[PDB]
Amino acid sequence: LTPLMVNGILGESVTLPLEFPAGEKVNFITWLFNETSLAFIVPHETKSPEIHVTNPKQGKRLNFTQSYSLQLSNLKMEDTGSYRAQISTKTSAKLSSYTLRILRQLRNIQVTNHSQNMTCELHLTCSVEDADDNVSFRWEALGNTLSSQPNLTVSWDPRISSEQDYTCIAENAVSNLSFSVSAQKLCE
Amino acid sequence: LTPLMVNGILGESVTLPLEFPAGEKVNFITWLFNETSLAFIVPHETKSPEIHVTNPKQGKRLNFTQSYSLQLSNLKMEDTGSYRAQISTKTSAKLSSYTLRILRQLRNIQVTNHSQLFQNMTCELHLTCSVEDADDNVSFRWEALGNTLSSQPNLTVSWDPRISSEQDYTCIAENAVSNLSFSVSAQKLCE
Ligand SMILES: [Ca+2]
Repeated sequence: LTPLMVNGILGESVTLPLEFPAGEKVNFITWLFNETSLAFIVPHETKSPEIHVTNPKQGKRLNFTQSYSLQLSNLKMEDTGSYRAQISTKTSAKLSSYTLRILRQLRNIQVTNHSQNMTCELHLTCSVEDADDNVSFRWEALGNTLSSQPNLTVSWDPRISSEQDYTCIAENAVSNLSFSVSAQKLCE
Repeated sequence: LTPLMVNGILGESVTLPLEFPAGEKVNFITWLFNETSLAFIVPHETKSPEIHVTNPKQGKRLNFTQSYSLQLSNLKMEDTGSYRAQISTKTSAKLSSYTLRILRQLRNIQVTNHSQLFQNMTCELHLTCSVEDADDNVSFRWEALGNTLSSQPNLTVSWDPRISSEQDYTCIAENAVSNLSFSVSAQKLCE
């Protein structure tokens, strides 16, 4: 039961949906973050629950649902990490694990070229802003993948090359951008 | 940040002491074990504490001093690992880390004789010391007449009744938490 991978957007909010199977009576629930604890929760049927925030900082931007799912708002980079819900029953203490990732939304996708004759050879590079190591590019023509990197170099002959355009697609877990360029324009 | 290495003996107990306040005041304490939480403690300076244990695995085995120091009794191998105390002040949550290693007592020490079969009065002995199960952590040393003659299992001596006196070669095995000692006599081994 390895960690559920969830993606938060920098600046915005996110919920880690604490769930079951259960069956036995929950006595407590603890929300853990990395080495540390975030929140202690004594659930109650009749009453509101007693909630104890054990981690000052994060805690400012921290709330809980009717079901004790973690709600984290105005997400920061230092928010990334392993979150875990420990449902302390009377004979067991099972863990739900999440991996929270925080990424800026991709913006400003751009394409530049670097160079006649009858046969045209283009050197294309796709760039983006607010990238990370976990961005990923690919160049596509007619639904075919010419390249899986920001760099594409291809030959284009107006009179036998079947495609007429090249399209860069840049995406991460929360962004999907694309720019396309015209051989017939990039080759004079 | 350290953490503080602690040696528990299998089947015995061990506490883990806390350090505060040095200034701030604690609203709660959380004792953590590896991936999980063990206990939430809500102290009352003015009264008694509210101790919600969050991991029942540790049965009657888990306990807390008047000082909210964690104490585990009848330790098992499964207790090995990291314990952290999260002391929640208003403005932060500092951790006292511990790493608890569970060692077993040494049982059954043995000396074995790898000498030559027939002894020629000018007697030469190759002995070697053992413990029931060898661990990287076990340390041997031999002693005779107040002199330490080795710092490993093996011992080579020589002995001649005509000039050397009667004495016992004594192995001593030990690890962090315990020790044993067996002692053969030269007169016996050499005949
Ligand atoms: Ca709420």
